[PDB]
Amino acid sequence: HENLYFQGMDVGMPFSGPVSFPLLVIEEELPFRIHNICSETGKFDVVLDSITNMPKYGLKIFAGVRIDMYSILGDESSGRIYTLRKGTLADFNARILAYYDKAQVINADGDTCIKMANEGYSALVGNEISIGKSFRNRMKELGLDLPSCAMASTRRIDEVIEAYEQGIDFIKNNHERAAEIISKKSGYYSEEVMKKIIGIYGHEVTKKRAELVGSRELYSRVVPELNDIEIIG
Ligand SMILES: [Cl-]
Ligand SMILES: [Cl-]
Ligand SMILES: [Cl-]
Ligand SMILES: [Cl-]
Ligand SMILES: [Cl-]
Repeated sequence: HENLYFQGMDVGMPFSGPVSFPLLVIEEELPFRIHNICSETGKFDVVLDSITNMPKYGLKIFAGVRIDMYSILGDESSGRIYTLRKGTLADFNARILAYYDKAQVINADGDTCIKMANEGYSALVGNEISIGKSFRNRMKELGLDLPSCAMASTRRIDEVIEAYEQGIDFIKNNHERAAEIISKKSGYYSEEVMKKIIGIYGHEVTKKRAELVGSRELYSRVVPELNDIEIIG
């Protein structure tokens, strides 16, 4: 009974990306299959990823996720924002923020980001690198509180949304277990690191068209190919 998984609902997502975590934690209950695009290159029926990667997949966005994944270190009035390598969501976020902060972005690694922030510059890093000022909260200050992650397919897939909400509930109610599962499956985070940061994410799904359109518009500032991705709903 292999048709017990929904045929044509194969979902790809990066297992090291927090967008995946709600589906990782309840994988074994899901009525559809998930696949790690950090370790498999392929075509999938549904993709969950950073909105900034959506032009790679040629699918239609049907839902968004707000996730508080990044921290700002140091002094935002210093003229430089250090961040991670080019083309990461951290980089794209840093480039958006740099407009407002009147800064230049310097792509580096986590240790360099920490050091240069301590030297009086600023940095934008994942929370696994360092805790600092919430990037989610900085973008609220700027009126740019929009979902940076997306779900895409050829139509709205309610079963994937519903499962995702169930997984969000699992994380909220089971921080330790969720941290161990994510650490084991992700191949990226230690359990110790994940236990410290798991509560910050605050995953929240939106299906509101204007929020999806808004995030596409925002991120097209730095990924112009985004403007050609359609939103359904
Ligand atoms: Cl977000
Ligand atoms: Cl780089
Ligand atoms: Cl909604
Ligand atoms: Cl599209
Ligand atoms: Cl559209």
